[PDB]
Amino acid sequence: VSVLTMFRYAGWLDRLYMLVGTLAAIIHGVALPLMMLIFGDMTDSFASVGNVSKNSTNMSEADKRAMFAKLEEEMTTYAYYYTGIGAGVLIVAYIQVSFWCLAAGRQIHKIRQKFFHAIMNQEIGWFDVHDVGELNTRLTDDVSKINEGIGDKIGMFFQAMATFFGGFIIGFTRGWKLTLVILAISPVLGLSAGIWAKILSSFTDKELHAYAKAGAVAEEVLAAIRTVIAFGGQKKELERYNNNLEEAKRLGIKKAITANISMGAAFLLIYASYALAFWYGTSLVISKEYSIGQVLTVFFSVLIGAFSVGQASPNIEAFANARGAAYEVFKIIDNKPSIDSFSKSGHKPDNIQGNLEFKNIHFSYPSRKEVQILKGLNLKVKSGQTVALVGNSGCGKSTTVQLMQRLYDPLDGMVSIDGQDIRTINVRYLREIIGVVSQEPVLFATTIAENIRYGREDVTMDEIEKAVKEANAYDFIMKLPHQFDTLVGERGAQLSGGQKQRIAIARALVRNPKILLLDEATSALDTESEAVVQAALDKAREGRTTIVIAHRLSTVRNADVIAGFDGGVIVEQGNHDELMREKGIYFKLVMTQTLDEDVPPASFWRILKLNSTEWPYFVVGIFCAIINGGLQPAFSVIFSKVVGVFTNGGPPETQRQNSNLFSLLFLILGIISFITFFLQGFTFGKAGEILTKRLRYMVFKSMLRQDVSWFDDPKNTTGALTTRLANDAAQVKGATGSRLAVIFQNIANLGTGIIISLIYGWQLTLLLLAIVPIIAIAGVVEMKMLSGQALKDKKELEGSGKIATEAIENFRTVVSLTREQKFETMYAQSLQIPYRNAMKKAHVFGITFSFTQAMMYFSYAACFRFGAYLVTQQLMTFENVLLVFSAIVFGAMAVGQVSSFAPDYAKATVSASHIIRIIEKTPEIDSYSTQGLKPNMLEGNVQFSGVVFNYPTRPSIPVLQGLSLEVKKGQTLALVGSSGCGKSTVVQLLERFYDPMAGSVFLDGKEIKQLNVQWLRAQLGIVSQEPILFDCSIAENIAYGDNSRVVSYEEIVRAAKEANIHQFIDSLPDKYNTRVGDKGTQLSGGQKQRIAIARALVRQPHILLLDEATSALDTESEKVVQEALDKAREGRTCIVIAHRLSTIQNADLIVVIQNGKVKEHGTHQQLLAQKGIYFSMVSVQA
Repeated sequence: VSVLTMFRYAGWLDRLYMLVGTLAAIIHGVALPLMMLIFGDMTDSFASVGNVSKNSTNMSEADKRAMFAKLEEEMTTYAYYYTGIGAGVLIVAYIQVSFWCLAAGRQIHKIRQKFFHAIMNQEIGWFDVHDVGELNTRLTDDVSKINEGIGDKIGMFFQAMATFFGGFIIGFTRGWKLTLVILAISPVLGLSAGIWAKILSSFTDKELHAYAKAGAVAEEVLAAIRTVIAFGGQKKELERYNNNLEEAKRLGIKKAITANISMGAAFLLIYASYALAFWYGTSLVISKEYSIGQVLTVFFSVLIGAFSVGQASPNIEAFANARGAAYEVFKIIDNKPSIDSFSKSGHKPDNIQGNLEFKNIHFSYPSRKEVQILKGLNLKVKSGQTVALVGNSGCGKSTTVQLMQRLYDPLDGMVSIDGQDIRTINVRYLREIIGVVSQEPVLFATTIAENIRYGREDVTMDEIEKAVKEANAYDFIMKLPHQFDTLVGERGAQLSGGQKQRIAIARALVRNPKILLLDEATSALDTESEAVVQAALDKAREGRTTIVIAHRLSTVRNADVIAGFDGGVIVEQGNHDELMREKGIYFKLVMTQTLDEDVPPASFWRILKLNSTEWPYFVVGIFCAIINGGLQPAFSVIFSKVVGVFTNGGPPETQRQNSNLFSLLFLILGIISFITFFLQGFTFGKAGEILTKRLRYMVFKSMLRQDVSWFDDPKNTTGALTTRLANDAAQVKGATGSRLAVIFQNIANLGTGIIISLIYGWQLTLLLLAIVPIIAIAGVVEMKMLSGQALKDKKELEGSGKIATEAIENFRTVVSLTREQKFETMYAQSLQIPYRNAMKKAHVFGITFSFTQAMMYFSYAACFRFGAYLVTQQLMTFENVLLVFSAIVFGAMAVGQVSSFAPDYAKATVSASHIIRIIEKTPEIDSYSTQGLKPNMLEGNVQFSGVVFNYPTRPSIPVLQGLSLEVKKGQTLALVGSSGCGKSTVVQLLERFYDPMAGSVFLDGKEIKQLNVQWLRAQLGIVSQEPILFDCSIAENIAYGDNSRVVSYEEIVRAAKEANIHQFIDSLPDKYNTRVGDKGTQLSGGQKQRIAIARALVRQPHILLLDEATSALDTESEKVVQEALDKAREGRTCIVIAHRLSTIQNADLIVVIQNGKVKEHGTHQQLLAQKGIYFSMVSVQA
């Protein structure tokens, strides 16, 4: 595979830098065990000096002089080891970053410019395959990955290995026993982590299967939310959603449980291996002699080396992902896959004029989603003629024009322009002679001068002047401030669409074509702009060959030959009259034309407020983070005391202390950490669990208690709500997991470290905080400079992609052809600034990482440097020195955890905000109870007075304006409107989905405003235009149970008997108690609409609301439903809406509502005697 070789087109200096980066990376990684190699020689001599001090007990005069002089003489050489490596890691750092920038910069910039060229030079192919807009997003997002993949990540890979494999060499040579053991634990640790990954993967899918069910309930309810309201089953659908929530939590705790075993047992396996390494290391000294203390510290480096392999792995995956995404479309980048269509190199005779002769053309759909869409074609058009084409479709004329170009090639036939065919003619030349006036209005981001200037870059203002005057575009340019030089921002804002087309026409006048293909250039226009544009088209011909497609019979009257087509194959030819005489296509046309979510305020710890309210105890948990925090240094303290008694003293007692301490290194760490780790796991697990319940519960009830623009907006979509229930509840589990974790690292460095610092001699304390806050600050401040270059980089690429998205959204740019290379020139400069900036961040990023390694050696140097010196003369001990080194590594793990928890606090605050805004509510439907609860408080006499309505979307124009009606008890109020949508809205405002803005509605004198929600659906029944079932048994479907409804077998039988759906139910096994499949996808509309009626009469309505109860039905399906309605009705008030008149032919009071305004109203036979609006509608049925 070739992912940098051929990929970089084997660039000379690209290959050059690639070896230089590897070489500098080896020698960076080797150095790291080489520093610790130094720590071991320095450990040896000091022990040996100290050994001699303890064995004397008489000398301590001469020993105070010379032995310590020697340690100071070695210390100066040591200093130069640490410095020498220090200078080395600096230089070589800068080297590894150049790879990250300098190499990649000239490359991506090269890949991009040839890529952008290869799309225009392959013409059609790129446009065919996938979808532009979405296509150019992923690609500009992909080009940044390439930089990451050929960036220093490879260099970090080689570095990682140089520390592993290169370390292990020196470990292994200089002694083979401790190595053997250190390799022996490598598969045990790898076996365990492989069970881990299997547990993770398995339990995730299980959780998902649970939460799918909860999602599946959430999907249908929220989509169906108005419907679920209408039957009053809010509280029920809620109760089912709680069952699914019950399952998703029991799988929740087991996942948290098993995870806590993995994480616990993992630190156990670390501490075990670590103790076993040290123990076998000691048994070879005391009773034997195998280590002086040099190799022991180096074997510790072989343990650092394996941890490097684990850090390497993300670069490997970062590369895997860089490669795989680029390399698939790299195949498409290299070569032209269409060599059929090309923009470049041909040859023309230089033809003056062109007579089009089309001989035997047959061609298929360009996307091959239909085969053969032209059955033949013989067309001979000479110059001086105007041929008009007409059809049965608009598509087959567009096809001939697309073929006419070199955009597609005709499978059979050839179009001969002059003597030349369509492949002995040059592409560049083909375009210049071919004018196109298309229907879509030209888009541009720039001034009117530049827009002519894309036409030819050789155009003089004199030619600009004659152009616009002849295209009658010379009006608007004067009107606009700044004349021709007026900016048009966006993609049109200054100019209107008709004016856009005029400019394009003026643009073609500078081309001087001798072919014009006019595709609806005088259609889909106002009467005024048709006449203007027509004139321009008339003056642009002076004897040109043209082919005109229009839907205007006047322009097809001036064509010399009009040609009939069946939608792709020619049938008729001759003048206008000959066709009209045949009664052809031309004549056919003649007769045909005769809330606010993602606002700025954000959460300020409302997370822990909302969390704590629903928490009662678990204070032992919080306490456990503190003692498990402080548990971490002790492992190091014990370790310090180990090597301390291991160095000094003779053979008697040393074995016993090492054994004693070994058992202690186990019991204090391994045994306790597992216990306490699992207490903290029990706490943030059960917290994140019970939060998942309350949060999802208290949302879903709030969703039923609120209405209007919390799901009636296209950014509050149903899916978007379900997605919220997912992400927020998943997230809070990680939110609670981060708190105890932060307390753990707080005490772990700061807290205990101070306590450890007090038993120091406090020169060491001083020396230590000249390191720790600074190494921390170098790591946080690195991240602040990093992200600053990253922001500006994203910003740069915005402007470069933005002028790119203009070209690619236009397929029609290849038609000019000229402006392909002109655009890429403008790209080259636009892309030149981020290139130069890439060179700027090489030095900056170079220096940052350089200082970062500069602080590592500077730390170790000054640690041991100042750690000895004055101190050795007086009193100095092995202890406190590894505890300093431990405190150093504490400064690292702090930063690492904190930058990690920086986006957790973010995504949590956002989710905590979503949950707050929902609860704030807008409540027109909530729950209520205000009504008297008497069936004497209704007549069924619904008054409507000055009632206005407009959708929750405000620029929709009210469709009820000044409406007042009345309908008395036991009369059907029909409604019919040949304009508007004033039909459905009446039924809706009465259902109170959306409260009328003004006017009032009374149902007898009791206003809509004060109606209890519950009582409202106990006097109302609805038959929707879409009936929808829930996945539940059929008996629960015929009548759904509320808490105030009794459903019984006998009742739903009677219900099915009236509903005439009992026919199908009888034939289904078990009658009413059956369930088949899922939802209502098994059962036809007709069966379902019967079930919706059957649901209604449960509530015992006195007012029936029929939303299309006689539409979406045909033949018998209509009749059988109507029978079910007719029996359903007991002399009840009804609102029957639809524009179909069928059951309006017995409607007691027929109302013609025009746009909120009633025209005629009244009995059928009276209205039928009128010759007005109602009757006219009746006449036009016949």
